[PDB]
Amino acid sequence: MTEYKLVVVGAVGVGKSALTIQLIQNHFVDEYDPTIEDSYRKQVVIDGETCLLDILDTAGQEEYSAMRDQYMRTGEGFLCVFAINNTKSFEDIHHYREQIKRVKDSEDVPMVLVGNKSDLPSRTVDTKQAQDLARSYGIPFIETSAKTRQGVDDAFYTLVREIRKHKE
Ligand SMILES: O=C1CC[C@@H](c2cc3ccccc3[nH]2)N1
Repeated sequence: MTEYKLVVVGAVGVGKSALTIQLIQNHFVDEYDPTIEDSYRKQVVIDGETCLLDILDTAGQEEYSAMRDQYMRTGEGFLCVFAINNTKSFEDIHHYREQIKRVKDSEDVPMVLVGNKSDLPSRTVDTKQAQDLARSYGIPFIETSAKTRQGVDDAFYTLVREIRKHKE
């Protein structure tokens, strides 16, 4: 059983932790909790092969900018979870791209783009904008949801799929 280091960062109010809880114990929390650092290790069967997802739900804030590089180096899988309502989180991906590139020492790395709370009527971030930017970075886009659960399981599957192509 191979373990995969997954670092989850982004903006605040996106519902990063909510997504993980939906996969870990299949539970949805309406109330928001200030997650500083949470370790979620669940064995998931990706494309027939069971892998151990070592997901680290951390806070991508300025107060953790000096510690971010610590886990980003060992991190293999990166879930770029942004919000469709909060267009600012969509622009925050630029800063992350620059940092991750510096921490990984590589421009081409295995990463996935996922938009949470896609079931919200307030869609500020347009699908074309997200899709276009996804191609620029070279990462796939998946519309996720913690309340409605829209292919959340497959979102994690595809993450490993991209990572596998970086090896084999
Ligand atoms: O001994 C430690 C301190 C950091 C923590 C950790 C790093 C990390 C990176 C990617 C994914 C999960 C991760 N968990 N383990």
